[PDB]
Amino acid sequence: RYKTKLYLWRNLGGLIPEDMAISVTESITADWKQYNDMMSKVRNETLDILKTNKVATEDYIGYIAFAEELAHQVWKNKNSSPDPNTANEASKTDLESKYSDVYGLDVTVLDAIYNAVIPIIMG
Ligand SMILES: CCCCCCCCO[C@@H]1O[C@H](CO)[C@@H](O)[C@H](O)[C@H]1O
Repeated sequence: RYKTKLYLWRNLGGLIPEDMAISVTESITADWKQYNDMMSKVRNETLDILKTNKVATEDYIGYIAFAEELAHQVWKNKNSSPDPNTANEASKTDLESKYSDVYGLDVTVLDAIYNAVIPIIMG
């Protein structure tokens, strides 16, 4: 008899501790800041490479787009891959083919970008 109401204790809803909730939002904050810092590094280092190589301004979108697609594939390798290092070199090959074949981009300039983007995403 007294047992009937005791079941209601099991699944009863209640308040969420503020400190635990703040922990959730602080990790999200950390997420977009780390994202932005990584993005600014990749962008700024690519820009330096392009300046150094006296790349035409019409080709900036091509090289920037390359650096970004490479950085994204490298992030995926770091996470999903049991051997990120092997998949990175394969991503390099894949994207360098794509961007020189389709967009006429210079592979020695793409190699420079690669060497900048890798430590940014891996470290
Ligand atoms: C391990 C998680 C179990 C903790 C459940 C109790 C948390 C709810 O507890 C309540 O949280 C409110 C918001 O912080 C405060 O206003 C109350 O003083 C606090 O007792």
